[PDB]
Amino acid sequence: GARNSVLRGKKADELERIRLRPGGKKKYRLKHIVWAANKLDRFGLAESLLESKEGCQKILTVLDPMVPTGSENLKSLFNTVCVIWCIHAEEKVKDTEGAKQIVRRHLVAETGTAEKMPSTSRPTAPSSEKGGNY
Ligand SMILES: CCCC(=O)OC[C@H](COP(=O)(O)O[C@@H]1[C@H](O)[C@H](O)[C@@H](OP(=O)(O)O)[C@H](OP(=O)(O)O)[C@H]1O)OC(=O)CCC
Repeated sequence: GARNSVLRGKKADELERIRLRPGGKKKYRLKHIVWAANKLDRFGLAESLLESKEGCQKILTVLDPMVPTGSENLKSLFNTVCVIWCIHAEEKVKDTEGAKQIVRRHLVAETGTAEKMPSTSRPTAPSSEKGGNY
């Protein structure tokens, strides 16, 4: 675009506040948007799809399964697309991880009300398995 750019004023704050990592010091910036939008065009996806939250949902759905079966060059874009959606859905996130959760919870909710119910689970092991911070 061009008219007052794409990013807003009040929104630019929260956007510039979000950090790429939970324990890092890097914050999202136009630089990351260019690297992301540039990937879509090349891959085959459009760029305007990053403007509408609805379009972003069609992207995360494809990159979703690409995470557990793809390279880092892809997972990187998947992390950004998750944040772009949180910006248009008025969703607030502290870091990139938080955005990945909120978005996911919103997708599984739509892809879990037709015929994709969860299966039986298993109890924890007797051995020592207590290691993890909040
Ligand atoms: C010329 C090659 C360099 C290049 O292209 O640069 C890649 C660009 C910016 O550079 P970077 O800060 O090194 O990249 C990110 C940080 O190291 C972050 O700490 C790491 O952790 P997490 O966020 O995953 O926890 C990210 O991992 P993946 O998401 O890739 O696994 C990594 O991408 O990545 C972006 O941020 C773009 C938007 C996602």
